[PDB]
Amino acid sequence: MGSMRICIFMARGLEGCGVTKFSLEQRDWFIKNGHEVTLVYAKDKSFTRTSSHDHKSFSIPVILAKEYDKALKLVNDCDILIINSVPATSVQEATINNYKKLLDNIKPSIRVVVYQHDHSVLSLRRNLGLEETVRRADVIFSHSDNGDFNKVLMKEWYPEAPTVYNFQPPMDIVKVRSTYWKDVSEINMNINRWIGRTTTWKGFYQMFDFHEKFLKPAGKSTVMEGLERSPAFIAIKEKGIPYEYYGNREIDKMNLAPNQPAQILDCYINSEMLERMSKSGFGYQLSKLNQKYLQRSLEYTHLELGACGTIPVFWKSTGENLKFRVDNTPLTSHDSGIIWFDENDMESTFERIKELSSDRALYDREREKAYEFLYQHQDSSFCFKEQFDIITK
Amino acid sequence: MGSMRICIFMARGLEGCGVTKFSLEQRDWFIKNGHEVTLVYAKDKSFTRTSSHDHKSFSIPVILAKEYDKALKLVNDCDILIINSVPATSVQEATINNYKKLLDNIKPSIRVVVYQHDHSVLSLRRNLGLEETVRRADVIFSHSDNGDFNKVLMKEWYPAPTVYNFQPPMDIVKVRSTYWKDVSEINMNINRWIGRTTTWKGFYQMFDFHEKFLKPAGKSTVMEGLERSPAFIAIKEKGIPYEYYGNREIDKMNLAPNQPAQILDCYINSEMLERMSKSGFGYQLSKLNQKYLQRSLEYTHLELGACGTIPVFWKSTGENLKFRVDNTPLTSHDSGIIWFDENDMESTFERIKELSSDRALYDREREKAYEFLYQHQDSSFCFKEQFDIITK
DNA sequence: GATACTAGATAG
DNA sequence: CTATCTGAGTAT
Ligand SMILES: O=c1ccn([C@@H]2O[C@H](COP(=O)(O)OP(=O)(O)O)[C@@H](O)[C@H]2O)c(=O)[nH]1
Ligand SMILES: O=c1ccn([C@@H]2O[C@H](COP(=O)(O)OP(=O)(O)O)[C@@H](O)[C@H]2O)c(=O)[nH]1
Ligand SMILES: [Cl-]
Repeated sequence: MGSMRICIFMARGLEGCGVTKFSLEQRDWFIKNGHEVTLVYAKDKSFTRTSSHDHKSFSIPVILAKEYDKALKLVNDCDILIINSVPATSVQEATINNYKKLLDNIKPSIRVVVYQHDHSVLSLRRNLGLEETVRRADVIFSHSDNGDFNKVLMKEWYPEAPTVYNFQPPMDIVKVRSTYWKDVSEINMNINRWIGRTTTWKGFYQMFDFHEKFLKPAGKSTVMEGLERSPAFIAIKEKGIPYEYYGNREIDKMNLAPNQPAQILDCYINSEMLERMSKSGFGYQLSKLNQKYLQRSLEYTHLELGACGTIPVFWKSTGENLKFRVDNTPLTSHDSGIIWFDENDMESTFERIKELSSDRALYDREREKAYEFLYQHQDSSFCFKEQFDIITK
Repeated sequence: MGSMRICIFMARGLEGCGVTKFSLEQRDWFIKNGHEVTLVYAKDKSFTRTSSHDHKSFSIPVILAKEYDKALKLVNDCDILIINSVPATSVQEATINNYKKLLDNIKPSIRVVVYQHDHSVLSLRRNLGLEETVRRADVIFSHSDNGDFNKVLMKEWYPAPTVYNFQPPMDIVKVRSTYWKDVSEINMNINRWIGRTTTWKGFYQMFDFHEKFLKPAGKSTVMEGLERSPAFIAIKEKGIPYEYYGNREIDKMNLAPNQPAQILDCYINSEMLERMSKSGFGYQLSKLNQKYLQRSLEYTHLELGACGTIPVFWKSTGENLKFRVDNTPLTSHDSGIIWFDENDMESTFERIKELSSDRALYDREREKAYEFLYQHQDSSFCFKEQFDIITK
């Protein structure tokens, strides 16, 4: 096949999280493969993390609620329209109304591709127009065959077509490495860095646990990145938990020294973090996702850890519930390097951390296999090729 | 008596229901009679209806688990400590535990009054540390001499002491002078039911009614209070037609005739009484068993006749509930209330037309409602009755 | 069964 | 925490 013009549409806005990251990585790949790519997003709703990713140079903001004409032209200008998000249940009638409008005036030639990115129904039920989007769509992707998308909504709308293929949010792992990788001689093995967001399932509570019980009592330092301000702290606070908060402006005032509680950081720049991470001894990404929602998809923050040369420390459960991209075997059942964080036998998890904190050689060996495991499981070189073939089939 | 400091303590935390209403009504009566009051409540467990009543401006929350000092400072600062509830069984050790340490460190000079607002044994067991409290109480109330508390549990702990009876008093008078609209704004066709998602709050019976009569006759029905708690899976599974509006969408309530019953979950007490004082009729069929019934009505009951609407109470009930004055079955009076009979549901719909036609006969029946209820459970009569027992 | 009475997950 | 959502469990 030849070259096609792809329009990557984010109708929910640019949230600066997985959906933004995915859109971006998706952009870089079509481009890297000889394809014209525009990236449109609804500016109608504004988001906190609108600067975590570098995109202000090519993203094309539009305001459904007024610039309908502008939007209508953009979307109708391509061979493939990829929809990664839809308006949120908080936008004004105009916005949503005009978005439903766009779905009706797409040249029937164009090939609409919907990517459902959320898992739980609590999330899906916060969308507006998702049905008009799915109906008009020609190809549909989701994270799990057993997720609330394929199982709940999909059968709701269609009491009985169409085929919802599977996908994994790819990342050009090779590139992040050749940009942030470091020499083990430069990695403070004492810095334990967790990244995610103030959402119970990303597993920030457990990080706190693992610090007050093993990390801190060993002279180690813990930095928890990405916890936006939220009432969820109300809980954290008088739940009896010490920590120190830093605005992304106070990042240089963190106490990365011993016998110090959890150093927090509300929001961050992908790149800035990767850098910080690359010189970190152990990154922790502890999403404890429900098994109904897991299949082949690791989150971007899983990919970034192994990507920049730090020992990945993911949630044991998740590794058990995810199947490798090649042989389709469990993740936990591989010599990846991945220190599987054991919520129960934590002590055991801490032992493997100390075993590598002192053996620099072992380290490199563990992170090399980890880099390669993940690279093999969900790198953009494979995942987008697997998807593109589905779309163009 | 004179002037004393009162500390109304809600150990289970603010549940926003009757027990939460009782405390506020109690606080209002004490203050009104000039007694310094402070309303403490254990934050160790949050409940959804924490907005039903306004209290955010005075109530004082406490974390029994991490702020024990603060707690003990609060209960020992008063002459009479009133405990209306205890911690739940779902709480963590540090709570139930510190709650007890409290009970044991309460000055011996403070008079501890305990109000047991529960009925069944289930309920009388879904609480922790009750025994420690009852044992510490200088005074103990309950809703019925023939309940599970006096019979089952009391005899259990004490095979000494006395358990006086009481009623949950409300300022019927204060709620009139604010919501009691003019019979020229009372949309006779509206039928509002109050209570919550539990079989004995007669909600199943409502639906039936809006079906065998209300819906037919072109009327409309709204039932406020139905929370989508697990008890709701019963409504859905029994397949009943209803439309569910929250409080941000109370407006979009299709009020027009020929409609299913309009359900509204956890509502505001001030808003409810409002609409209810502009509504044709107020239903409340608390079909509570008799053993638990003795003289106590529910605030949902006393709030209907209070906002000048036509009170529809579950017949069975009024028959077991004795009148505060002569102690005679309620129902045998000219209460001005419709004794909703699940059996002769039509007869009930009759007295409803009979009174929803003559907009002059309606205004004269609700005037018997208010007075009869005022004489049975008003703050001035009851809290004076309770203050005496407490101070004896 | 009949009948009566009664919370874990997650997004913002 | 507060809000929207979903679909049994308990006891006799
Ligand atoms: O404050 C933040 C939060 C997240 N991210 C990045 O946004 C992506 C989020 O992807 P993932 O799917 O792991 O997170 P989720 O979208 O599920 O929140 C990752 O590249 C993060 O490093 C960021 O740059 N700053
Ligand atoms: O969603 C609700 C439910 C109830 N109530 C009020 O809470 C009290 C409940 O008293 P009652 O004893 O009738 O009910 P229960 O205590 O059994 O919940 C009454 O004043 C109701 O008006 C309220 O404000 N909002
Ligand atoms: Cl994603």
